[PDB]
Amino acid sequence: KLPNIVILATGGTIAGVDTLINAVPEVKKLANVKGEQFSNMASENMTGDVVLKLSQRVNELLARDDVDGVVITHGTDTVEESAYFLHLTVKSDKPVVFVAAMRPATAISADGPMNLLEAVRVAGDKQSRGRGVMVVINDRIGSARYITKTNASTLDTFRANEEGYLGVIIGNRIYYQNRIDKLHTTRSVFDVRGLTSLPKVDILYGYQDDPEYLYDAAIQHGVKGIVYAGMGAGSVSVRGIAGMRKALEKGVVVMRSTRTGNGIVPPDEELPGLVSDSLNPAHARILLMLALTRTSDPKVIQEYFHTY
Amino acid sequence: KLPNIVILATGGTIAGSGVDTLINAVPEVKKLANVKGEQFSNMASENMTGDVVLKLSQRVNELLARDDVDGVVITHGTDTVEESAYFLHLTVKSDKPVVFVAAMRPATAISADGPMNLLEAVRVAGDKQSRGRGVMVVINDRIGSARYITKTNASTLDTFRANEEGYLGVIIGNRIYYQNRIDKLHTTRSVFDVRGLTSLPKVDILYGYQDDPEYLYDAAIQHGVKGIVYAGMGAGSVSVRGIAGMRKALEKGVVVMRSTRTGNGIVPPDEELPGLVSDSLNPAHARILLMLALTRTSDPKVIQEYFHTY
Amino acid sequence: KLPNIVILATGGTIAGSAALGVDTLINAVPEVKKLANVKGEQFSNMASENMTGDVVLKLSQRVNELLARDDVDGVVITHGTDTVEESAYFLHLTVKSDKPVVFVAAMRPATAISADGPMNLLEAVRVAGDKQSRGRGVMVVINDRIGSARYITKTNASTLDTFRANEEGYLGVIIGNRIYYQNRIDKLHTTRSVFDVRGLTSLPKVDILYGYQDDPEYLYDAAIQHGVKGIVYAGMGAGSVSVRGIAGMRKALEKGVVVMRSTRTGNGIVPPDEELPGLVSDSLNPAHARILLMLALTRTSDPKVIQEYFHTY
Amino acid sequence: KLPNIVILATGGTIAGSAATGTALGVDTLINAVPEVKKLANVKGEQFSNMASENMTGDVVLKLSQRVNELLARDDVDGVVITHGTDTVEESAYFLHLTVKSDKPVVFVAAMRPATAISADGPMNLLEAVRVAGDKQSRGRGVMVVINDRIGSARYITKTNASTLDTFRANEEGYLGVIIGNRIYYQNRIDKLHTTRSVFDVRGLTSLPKVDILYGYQDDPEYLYDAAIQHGVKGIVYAGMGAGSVSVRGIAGMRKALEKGVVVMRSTRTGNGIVPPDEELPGLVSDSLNPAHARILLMLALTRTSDPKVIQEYFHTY
Ligand SMILES: N[C@@H](CC(=O)O)C(=O)O
Ligand SMILES: N[C@@H](CC(=O)O)C(=O)O
Ligand SMILES: N[C@@H](CC(=O)O)C(=O)O
Ligand SMILES: N[C@@H](CC(=O)O)C(=O)O
Repeated sequence: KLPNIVILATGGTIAGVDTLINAVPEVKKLANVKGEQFSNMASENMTGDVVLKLSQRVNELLARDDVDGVVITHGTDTVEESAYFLHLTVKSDKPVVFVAAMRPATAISADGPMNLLEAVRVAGDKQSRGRGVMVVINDRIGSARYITKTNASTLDTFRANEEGYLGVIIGNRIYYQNRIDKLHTTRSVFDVRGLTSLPKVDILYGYQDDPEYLYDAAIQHGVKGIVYAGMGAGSVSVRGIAGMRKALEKGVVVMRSTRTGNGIVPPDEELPGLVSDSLNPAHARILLMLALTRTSDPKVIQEYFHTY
Repeated sequence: KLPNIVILATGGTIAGSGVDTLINAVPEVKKLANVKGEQFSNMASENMTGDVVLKLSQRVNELLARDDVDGVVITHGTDTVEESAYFLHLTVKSDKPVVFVAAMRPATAISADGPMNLLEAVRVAGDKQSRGRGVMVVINDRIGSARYITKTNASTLDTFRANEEGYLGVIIGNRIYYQNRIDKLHTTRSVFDVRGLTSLPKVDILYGYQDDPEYLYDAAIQHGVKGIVYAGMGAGSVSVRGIAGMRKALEKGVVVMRSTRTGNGIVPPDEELPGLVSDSLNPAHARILLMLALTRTSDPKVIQEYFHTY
Repeated sequence: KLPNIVILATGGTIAGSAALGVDTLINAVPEVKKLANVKGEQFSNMASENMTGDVVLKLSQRVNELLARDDVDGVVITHGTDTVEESAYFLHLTVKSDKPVVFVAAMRPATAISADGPMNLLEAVRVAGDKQSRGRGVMVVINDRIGSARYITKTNASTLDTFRANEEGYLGVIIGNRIYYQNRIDKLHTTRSVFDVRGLTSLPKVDILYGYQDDPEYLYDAAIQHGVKGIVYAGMGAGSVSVRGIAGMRKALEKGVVVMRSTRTGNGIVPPDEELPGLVSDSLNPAHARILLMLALTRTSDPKVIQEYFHTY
Repeated sequence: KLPNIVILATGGTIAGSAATGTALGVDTLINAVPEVKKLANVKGEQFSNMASENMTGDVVLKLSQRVNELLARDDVDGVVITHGTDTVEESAYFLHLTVKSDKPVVFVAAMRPATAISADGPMNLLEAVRVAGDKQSRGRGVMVVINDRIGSARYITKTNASTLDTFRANEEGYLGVIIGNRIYYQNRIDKLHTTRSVFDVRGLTSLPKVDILYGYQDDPEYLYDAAIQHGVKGIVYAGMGAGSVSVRGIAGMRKALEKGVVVMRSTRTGNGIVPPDEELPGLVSDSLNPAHARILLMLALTRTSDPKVIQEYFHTY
């Protein structure tokens, strides 16, 4: 009866992998679980080269006939970045479910145990296939493309204000609500098998008195892309625009996102750079880095931003 | 009979295709108040700068000192209204209403929001019950505190929200409904005296994200910044590279303030990390309070206390 | 060639003044004529609080007929905000077409300063005429948002941004004259729905009873005595029932009335609980639950079949 | 000196015990969070032990009188009330109107039973005790503390059937939050409550009867008749939109008013303002939801049946 699920641990407040498994032995009634310790770091230290390797490992795991799904334990701070990277790069319809905890395993009313039990339920459910990469936490199933950590510190921090959840887990039952209307996983062009490094992309904030010199510094340190976390709908001050023009003059791809938290940065013929659609800055950086593995053609990169 | 309101125009999409053109388009405002328009500036708010917001604050302070001004409405772009409004929230030494207003659609647009926004803002500014509430941002039938309200969406009419703090009030059916008073210091109780000042200590904002680079901290230090606000991962969590950058800044006397990129909530104290914490201030609000904090002191404990009280 | 869109008007504040015919709404936003070849048809002209099942049934049947024509590519239905979620979910279950069906409404009357209706209607016509809008289920378009009829609800008495689906989000948004589609609903609707209402002229009676401290058994008695076929309970919490409500429900079940337990809370799942009477409404709110229950009772009174509809529609 | 906090237990899922991790007395709640001893000197008192869907006005009245008695004592600094989540908003708003003290009254609840994996009640209870015992918490009105949030009784509502984060005040936010063992107070409510409320229920043992009727397509007039015949003193209408009323509902309302029943138009929508409309029967609920509006109406009817006086209470409380 039971699905074969690998729990691949990377670190996080949620935390070895076998302690997490033995600490929530109820997972063993939902799936035949095998723990693998991939890494053990706080997610604020997760790096692209490690995420690239995580993607390659999960691709290897899901190519096996004896693996039905993977649960990846991770820190909450950057789970949206790791999850979106896998969303673009894992070429399987078998479920990939990131899980995390906002309270440490030792805290009163720690959320990790239930989050993990939910994540294993989701990863093992046959109805979970072909949905894109998911983040499960606090009874919710979020798409990697939409979900984001919206609050510094609360248990219900992961939300997608405009897109909602793919599903919810209540009373030990999964309720699937939406399928994302975007490309991912088995329909994505972002194959990264045997890449070993990724194009450098920095994120610069927009705000009153924002300085041009941060652009100059990024250019000088060899960035290939800049994601702008812009005022409003990717609006730019005279200083930012001077900086973006310098970047473009020097061969950098400029992507205008928003610092607001939500919503669409629309095309604008009268401003430099590309536009991020509804990708926030963290997600935009991940798609831009992957885009630059394939192309430097701004029309092609822009169309990825509208479709992924 | 009527309240005397000054409409001080700074620019923004609310005036997008003069202040008297905005007034003449909403002649209904004249039944709520005796309005006078003044054109302070005309710029998109992405170009608003501290030096200009200083002048704005000084002008509004001057106006509110006058018997013949009951309140001020400030028309502004949406993109950085939260920054301008929080600056005035900290520096305007009057209990008379100061109401920032804006529009997400240009004045020419089908179902443009500016006309009703402006009428609501004039109602709020003239209402006797509006006194002593701190600076306000009025848009889309909502009254937001300058300390909590933020532009949460790039493009929608209902973008201004304070998810955890709610609205001070709402305007429905031509009546104001006051819900909350902010439990923070502001306006007449503020220490932030900016009379005589013409510029402000330099503070930049650096983002937190996977692979964030140390060299941006170096660049900021080299350019003479007095403060760095960090728009951190999670609860102001810092990578190894960020910590290195922050330790370099602290050694050079830069005040480092850890906020969050998430959008909401509390960055709690953590003695094992560098720098101060931003309480519930988002990075744009944190920059504004940190610049004003540095007009009084560089002492980290004093600044941290401002951050827990303003 | 522009899409051919019928604008079917039913009333609402969108046509209110401080009433207006469909051609006036159209002519107040002449931009709609650049997006589509529009034909206005006045179906009704009432406030939506007065919209009734028998009329919604006729609306559905008319829209079904229209969308079977080769010269109609989609329909926009102007309606009051107050019960648009009920009309829209009814059509979502009963219109057997993939062509777009887009309800639109306005929170401010047409005469109001910064009236919302003009942009709402333009957006609605854009949505209805886009080929990418096909096969999505019935939609409610307002305030730059495209809500599924199955999830969207009026969440605020009085604001422009009242239509939200907190847990399910929007199907799409309309920004800068462009449609951004985000989600497809994972539920049955329209061309995959079993709820055929061709030929019908009336629907089984279903009332909604509220749950709250001191809630009285006598409202159950009254509904039962008046011949209701179903009772939707707008329950405390997750369809929780007081001793009085349980007494009332057991009376109803004795008389063959189908009891459906929803929630007054506004959102989320009422889970199965074999210890309590009645069926459970999944994530359907009470207004939506009533619409699905009325239609279910046209086909079955088997509680298991009804329960499965509530988990799949 | 630590504050003296009474934990007054009334039931709820916070005190629930299921078969497995996928009824309880107060001292069991207290003993599962021994950390509470460092925040306060706590004493447990068992007021009731029921599911909150069974809480009744007559018992809520007794609860308020007990809390009033407790807070009059010098040796009581604050009270925490453990309760079911389903009608906590009703009991809390009742006390918010009738507790004549500035000392903290903090309702607390839990969405998962005590036996559940990652049960929320232990931390909810600790946070409620911290809030009740903090000197900064006085004079804030009655509070509901759950999931790191401090909600005013006047605004807070259960918005979701089943999630941990269900308690929200979408338009009014939280009074405060509790993060890292520290309280952050954000707002003071701009409404009358507690020591400034006219609603004294010291002598009473019951309240005027008020029922709630829903608004929806095809809503039936006969439920108005039924209510009137069962002796209601008020009807709260959970109306369509902004308290909009069908022709059937208007006929029902008019019959109610003829019989001296006070009709209060609220909204089913979940949030926002039901504005005055002289063209419609009855009064309007301001931003009070139906459950809150019923509580205020019952208390209003202990003092007056003057619709003007009742309307003004609804704009001020
Ligand atoms: N800093 C932690 C926070 C968490 O997991 O809640 C991490 O991201 O590893
Ligand atoms: N970029 C404009 C946007 C607006 O006002 O909606 C501004 O901030 O001036
Ligand atoms: N009562 C009106 C309100 C609206 O349309 O906004 C209706 O539903 O017809
Ligand atoms: N039905 C329970 C639900 C809860 O406590 O969460 C009660 O309200 O007592």
